[PDB]
Amino acid sequence: QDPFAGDPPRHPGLRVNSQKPFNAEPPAELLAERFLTPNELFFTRNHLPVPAVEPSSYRLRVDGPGGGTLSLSLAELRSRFPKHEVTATLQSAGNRRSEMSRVRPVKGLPWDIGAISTARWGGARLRDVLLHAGFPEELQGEWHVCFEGLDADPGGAPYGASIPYGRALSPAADVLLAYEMNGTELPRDHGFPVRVVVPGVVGARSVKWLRRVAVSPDEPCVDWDTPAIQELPVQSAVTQPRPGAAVPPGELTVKGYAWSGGGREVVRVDVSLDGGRTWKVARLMGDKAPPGRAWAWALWELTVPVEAGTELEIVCKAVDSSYNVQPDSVAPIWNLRGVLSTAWHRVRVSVQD
Amino acid sequence: QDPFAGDPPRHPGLRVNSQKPFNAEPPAELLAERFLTPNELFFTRNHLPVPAVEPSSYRLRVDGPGGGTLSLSLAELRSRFPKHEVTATLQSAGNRRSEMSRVRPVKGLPWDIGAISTARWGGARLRDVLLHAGFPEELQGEWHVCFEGLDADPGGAPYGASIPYGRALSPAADVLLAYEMNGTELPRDHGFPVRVVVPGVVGARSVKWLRRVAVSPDEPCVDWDTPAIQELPVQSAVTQPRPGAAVPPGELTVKGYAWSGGGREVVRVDVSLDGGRTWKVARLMGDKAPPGRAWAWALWELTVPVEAGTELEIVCKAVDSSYNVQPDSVAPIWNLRGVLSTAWHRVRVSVQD
Ligand SMILES: Nc1nc2c(c(=O)[nH]1)N[C@H]1C(S)=C(S)[C@@H](COP(=O)(O)O)O[C@H]1N2
Ligand SMILES: Nc1nc2c(c(=O)[nH]1)N[C@H]1C(S)=C(S)[C@@H](COP(=O)(O)O)O[C@H]1N2
Ligand code: MOM
Ligand code: MOM
Repeated sequence: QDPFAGDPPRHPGLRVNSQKPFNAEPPAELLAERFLTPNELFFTRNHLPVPAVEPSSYRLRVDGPGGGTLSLSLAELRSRFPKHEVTATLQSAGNRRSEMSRVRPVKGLPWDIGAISTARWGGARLRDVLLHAGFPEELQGEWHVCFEGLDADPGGAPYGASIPYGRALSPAADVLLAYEMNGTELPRDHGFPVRVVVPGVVGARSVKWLRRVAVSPDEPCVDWDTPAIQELPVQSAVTQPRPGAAVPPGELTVKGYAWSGGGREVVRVDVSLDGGRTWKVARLMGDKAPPGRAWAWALWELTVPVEAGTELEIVCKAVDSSYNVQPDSVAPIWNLRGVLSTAWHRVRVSVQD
Repeated sequence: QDPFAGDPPRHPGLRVNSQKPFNAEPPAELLAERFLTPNELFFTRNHLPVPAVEPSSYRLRVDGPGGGTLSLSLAELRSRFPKHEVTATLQSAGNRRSEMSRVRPVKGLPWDIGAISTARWGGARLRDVLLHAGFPEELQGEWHVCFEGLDADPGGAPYGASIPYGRALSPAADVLLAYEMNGTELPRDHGFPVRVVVPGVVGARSVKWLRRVAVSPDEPCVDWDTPAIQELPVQSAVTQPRPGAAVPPGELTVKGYAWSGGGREVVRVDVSLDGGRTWKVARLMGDKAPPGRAWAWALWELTVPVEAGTELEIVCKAVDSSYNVQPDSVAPIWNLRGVLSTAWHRVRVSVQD
């Protein structure tokens, strides 16, 4: 009777926004504690019940107008294409939706600051699979690559998303058919046995439980948005301390994350303790990625003296390697879907006497 | 842990398309057996958990630019406005979606032919409530009336829908704030204590568990579609016999329903037994409504001789009082959302030897 009966167990203490389907984020106090988010804490966004996949009979279908159909086993995907490792942060379009909900009610799961997580993904390059199928580096005209999941709507339509053909074929874009996550088998909640990972691009495009790759001209495989969000803008949030905390006087360590879409590196994080009147530069920690390939977040921290009996409004904002900035307030960027919530994050705390 | 824990019990033997949220239709064999669908069989379409409403503290808010705020109790809605009774058929936008799914996979609950049901609704006229609030018969410019339900998205947004101001204020449009269904209290699944009923218009606009009525100019209250389907076209379906049935030779009684949007009366139902090559006119049964106020379906039947050992393809189509017709096939009207499935219904049966 329960369509979600076969869903996997999860780590206790996740912040669960929806049980069926399962949508949850790590608690903020753990989010910035490790550069790579442990698989058990990695935020989970499921539209549907989690597919149960027998690994030996699993086949990935690859097709398209000038290709020729492949039916690839998991063994074949592991052995016939060189394995690549890409460290990439996935962020939901609705990350920080609850801050937008606070201004005016929205539609969608009220994610806090934790609909974002980072892993080292291992797999075959989509580029290598598509070239093997007979697709060329370049096609005359505008084309896309569509991905279908094994999870399907009751009406029949599988979860699907697409990316431009140029991104799918680019050596530098690092698009993976990932079968490995942080050194181990892809967990069920994260797309076992195979997912697409599209670095620098909204999480929605990294299709889990992959069943079909299809090449198609721009104008069947359907992207669920039926323009559509691809790259995301600059994002940052304070994960320590937490809203409403009472902190002891003396030194305070403020920590958080920052990230930008499209492989743009975070080059600076500014932190304020007085609601954005004065700023100090945070120390950044990251993987120092190649130019235009900064797929992973920067974790940041700043240790600052705080005075007994005062009130703090901690604010952070980031700048990327193309010198993009964040908007300063939520109200002007508000939208009914509560997506693209990237205004300066503000956290109010009191300093104890 | 379960957001649907407080949902009401339902009649067993409904065709359940979704348990949580609850979406179900009566079985086809019972659908056309009564002109008024029993409350327990009336199709149910819920987006969310069913609100639990204590009736004495319930208040309906009525507001808008040139109105002045009302807070109406259930007692007040029953006593201060003349009660009207309107027999109206509600039909889901996705009625007969499964036939569209068969052509090509769609998104949405795969309703069969039963996402349609008819009741005699009792309540206050929306027109009378709005006039009482100080709204005039006519407003200069384009305006709408928005309805919000007590059921809200996790992001905060209540279920909502709107109708043009002209329809809300028209004496002939029969828009009701209904507190009565087929002579009894509105059941929980059908909007207890108060729902809007918008006759002649897609079911989505008849907002259940009503909390707010708001008048607003065309360009806050949000219609969930964020043009939007209002009136529906001609519809018909065969409910007896059922697909795949083996019927005895001799006489066969074919039965079904027909309906058209906007208060347009069904004036004819044609029935074929040979896939649409030859047709006979069915006998119609209905409430013989006033011109332009045919809110309720027509039930139809035809008794025809059938020959032992033959194969039948039973088809029906209807014509309304404005001489609108149904399209003949699903493929040309197919759409990803699987709505407006109104092609000629075809049912294959075998005649026994
Ligand atoms: N097949 C499938 N792929 C999917 C989804 C889904 O529901 N089904 N959710 C998408 C969305 S909206 C997001 S944000 C990411 C989340 O990936 P994660 O659950 O591994 O964090 O998966 C994407 N890929
Ligand atoms: N508040 C509220 N009203 C609502 C809905 C809902 O989910 N919430 N569903 C709508 C839709 S899409 C339909 S088809 C009808 C169905 O009404 P019924 O469940 O009484 O048949 O209710 C409409 N009114
Ligand atoms: O819905 Mo996804 O981009 O979290
Ligand atoms: O979704 Mo409604 O018009 O059944």
